[PDB]
Amino acid sequence: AGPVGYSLPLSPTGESAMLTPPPWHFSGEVVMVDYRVDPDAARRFLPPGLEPGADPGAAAAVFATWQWCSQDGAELTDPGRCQFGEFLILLSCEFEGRPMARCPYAWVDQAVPMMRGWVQGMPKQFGVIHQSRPVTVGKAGSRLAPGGRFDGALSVHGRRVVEASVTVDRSTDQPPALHDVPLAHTLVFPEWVRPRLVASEVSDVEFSPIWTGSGDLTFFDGLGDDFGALAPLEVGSGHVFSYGETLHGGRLLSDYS
Amino acid sequence: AGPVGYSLPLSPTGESAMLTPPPWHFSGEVVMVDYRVDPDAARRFLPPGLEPGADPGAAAAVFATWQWCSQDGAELTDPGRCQFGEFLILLSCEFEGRPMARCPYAWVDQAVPMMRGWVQGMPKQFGVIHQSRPVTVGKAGSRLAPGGRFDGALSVHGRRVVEASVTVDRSTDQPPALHDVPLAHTLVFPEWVRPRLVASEVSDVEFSPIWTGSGDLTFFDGLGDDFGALAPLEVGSGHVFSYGETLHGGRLLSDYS
Amino acid sequence: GPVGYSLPLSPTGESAMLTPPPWHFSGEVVMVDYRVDPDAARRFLPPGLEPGADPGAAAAVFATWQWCSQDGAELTDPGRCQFGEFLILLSCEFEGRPMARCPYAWVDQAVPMMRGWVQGMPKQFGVIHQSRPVTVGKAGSRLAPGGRFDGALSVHGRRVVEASVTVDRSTDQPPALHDVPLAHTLVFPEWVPPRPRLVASEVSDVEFSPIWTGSGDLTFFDGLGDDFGALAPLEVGSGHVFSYGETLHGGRLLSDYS
Amino acid sequence: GPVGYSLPLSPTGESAMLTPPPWHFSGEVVMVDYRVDPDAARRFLPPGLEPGADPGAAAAVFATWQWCSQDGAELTDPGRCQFGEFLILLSCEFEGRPMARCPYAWVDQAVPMMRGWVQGMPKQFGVIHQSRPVTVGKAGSRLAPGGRFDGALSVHGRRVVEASVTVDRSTDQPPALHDVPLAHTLVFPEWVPPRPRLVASEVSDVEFSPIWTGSGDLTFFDGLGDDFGALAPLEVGSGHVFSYGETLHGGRLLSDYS
Repeated sequence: AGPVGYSLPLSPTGESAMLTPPPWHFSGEVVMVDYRVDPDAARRFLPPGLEPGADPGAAAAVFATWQWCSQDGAELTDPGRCQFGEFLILLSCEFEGRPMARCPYAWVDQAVPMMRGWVQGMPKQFGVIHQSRPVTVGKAGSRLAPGGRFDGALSVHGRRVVEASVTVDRSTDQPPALHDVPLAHTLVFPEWVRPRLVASEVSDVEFSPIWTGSGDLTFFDGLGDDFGALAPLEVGSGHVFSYGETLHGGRLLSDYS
Repeated sequence: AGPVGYSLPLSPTGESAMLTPPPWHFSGEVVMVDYRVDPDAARRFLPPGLEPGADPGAAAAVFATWQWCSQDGAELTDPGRCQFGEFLILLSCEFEGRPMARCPYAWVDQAVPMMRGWVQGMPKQFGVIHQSRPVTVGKAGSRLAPGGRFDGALSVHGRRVVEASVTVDRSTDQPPALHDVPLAHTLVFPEWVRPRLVASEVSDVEFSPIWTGSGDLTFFDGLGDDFGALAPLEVGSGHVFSYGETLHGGRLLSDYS
Repeated sequence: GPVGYSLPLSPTGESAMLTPPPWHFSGEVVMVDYRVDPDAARRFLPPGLEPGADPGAAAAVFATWQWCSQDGAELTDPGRCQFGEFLILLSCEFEGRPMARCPYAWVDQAVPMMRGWVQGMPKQFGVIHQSRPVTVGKAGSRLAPGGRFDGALSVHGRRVVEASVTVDRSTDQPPALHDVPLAHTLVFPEWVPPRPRLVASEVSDVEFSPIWTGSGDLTFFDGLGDDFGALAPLEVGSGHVFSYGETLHGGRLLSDYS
Repeated sequence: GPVGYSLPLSPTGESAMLTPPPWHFSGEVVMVDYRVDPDAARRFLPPGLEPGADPGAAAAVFATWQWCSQDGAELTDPGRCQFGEFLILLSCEFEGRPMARCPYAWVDQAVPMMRGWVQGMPKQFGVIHQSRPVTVGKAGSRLAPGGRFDGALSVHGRRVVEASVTVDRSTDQPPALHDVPLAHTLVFPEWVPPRPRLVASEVSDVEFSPIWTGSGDLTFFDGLGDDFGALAPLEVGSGHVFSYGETLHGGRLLSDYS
């Protein structure tokens, strides 16, 4: 009885909900830089149940642009509804001996993806996110080929947060490690009037060939010392590739009870 | 142990959270139109526990622009962080004989207010929201005085949803009824791996003198038949005024258990 | 005194909003050919521009671009070098030679908008969305038979145009209206109390990818006035999805009406 | 052929992005007076514009505006008639008479931006935020002693200027640089292979509210180049918060350098 829906707003038929129930399909383009983080700083961002990664200092800065849709594909016919840009930080960790990634910070530039992020425990905030695109004709850009350069930038509240650059020098069939492991999130929502460690369950994960080369990464101040603690000590390889996956729901790792 | 925060993202000191804990202060400018809704349609948007209003057909369309801050006032020094625009629909209802308002739909144009809305059970989505401002010098606008006209508009996904207009003809000290009663929301968040009816508890509610006159309201298609069921049968008086309140937290009306 | 290719002037010239040409462009296009009322089209042609050998041929063109100056500097800041665009093209001729007239265009960045007016190209501001091909996963279409691509323009929070293309084959035949000179009217409003010039944009190094062609669909909406509405499609033809590059060098005078 | 006050031309003239003047403006201003290096300021003055009786006087000006044409039509669509602005003013004189030079301005809507260039006003695009007075509740400042008001400009996702004013009294003395003619350089880039004109914006019905004045604070950031940076404050003076109206009619020629 009364109005219903997968999410707010509730409505008599359920059609009004901002979010659709999973599964959701994603197809995107990524510009990523591997980097070295202070392992002791990283540890502070891992909740109970998540241990330091096998390489505790391994981190990544990830820019992506996405199209997404529900099972029926309906969103694809309206490009404004199905596209968004994203930046995230990944930290290496483990759950019961199994490699995973912790995402301590993420930004996107559309509201549906942001809220859907919180549904999963992924800590998405809003930002302005730009990313180079490969070209195949003309001179105004870079090709996916040796010598090709690609850049990403994130600003929040009108100031810069991260800039990244990659100049690729070869193609491989080796997915970057932090982009090829489960993400372990903390599901929690502010009390108005019981956090859980969850993994996002995915299927049909697909990578294009990976273009790899030099990486560059600059973090800026503004977001606070907690975020700055994760700035790079050293910057590693950059990677440019296409990525797809289907996201089904959450798997409980720990109730803490 | 591990990272903490009022909300995501969690961080070692808690400083990174997107949201600050309540209370939050609001100061805004409102352009509102009273209207008559199909009472039977309205009833479908009321969850168990909420009965039809004493005047079941009374509704309102409300445009507002706001500044807000936490108790320490910190957000006020960065206008980009403390301002947002909003449009909402209000329906008249009652909880145990006491008049309240149900907000079945709301839109805002900033991410913090949107998420904070879901914390309260208020069904905020994202939109583009415009609203006339009174002027006191020159000719390019209307004064808060007899004959003054004020307009509001909401577009979502690049198409119009609502347009409203008010031409004021007198000032009163009578707050519009639907803007002077508690809001009863449904607190619910999508399951990833138990709705509650709550009232938002407010204090220090303050209205300027109310400028009242003719109202006009146009709803457009696009958002679905559920939303369209709430379009006006007849349009009543418009009101232009300033409003302040302090929002403290939620009060449980019903657990349904 | 201060100098610059454009405003703002500054002591070294570095502050100018616009850089001098040439400028390079690399874009992704979703285009639909259509039939326009020939009488309506004629009314948008200024003196010197005559009706096309096919007076009713028109096109609706969505594109996303990267651009840069000769030194390539803008490319390192994606926010500075990218923009989206929608434009209408009408078939015409000047002194016996086929050209295209752009009576309306919209973009979503200020530099391209002003640079348009420098050329006589009538760019206004809008919100412009366009599907992108995907190569992995399920959330999109491949550039392959059956792939669908959509475009939308809204202005002042209202729909103006929606277009869609479902491609069915690849060709090496660039769409006619996208492979002729554009003839613009270079004119600026008089601020201190005329003198329009008909000018063509001079381009080099024009390049097309293979052209994916199929069915086209186009819908115009009301709101922008009866003048724009007069160019609404009577019938909709083929759609095309392709990549495009050119270098834009400056203008050449077609007529100054002297 | 098609006509219009500005592009796009159309059969009836209705499609033009800009309407002819006069245009009315009603705005809310947060302004900070400051001291600029006089040598730096001189380098931004074109021929005919000479240093101010006080060469070092400058101002940083945040404003939010509504505007409309003579018929008032734009007022009914708030999205069409509103914009935000930040500008720098420098003190100067022309033929012995005090004026202001605006070497840099930013706005957040396309119509005002293009209309600026029509006048020779060097408007670019930016993100501009400004505090608003409140009259109820606790989330803001009143226009009263102790009230604080802030402004910020970011361009390409980087800070450019932050300003703040804490007012302590009301006066009937309009800020000097906001109460003189603006002398602009009307010039457009040559597209077909000069001829700048020094022009003043002709205004009438200038009106100020009472002026709330107090302490001023101003911070410039790097990023826009050494040319803009040269106008950074050496010292910051008084701040002012007030409402402003004017009607802008057209341009008058100061010099065409012939």
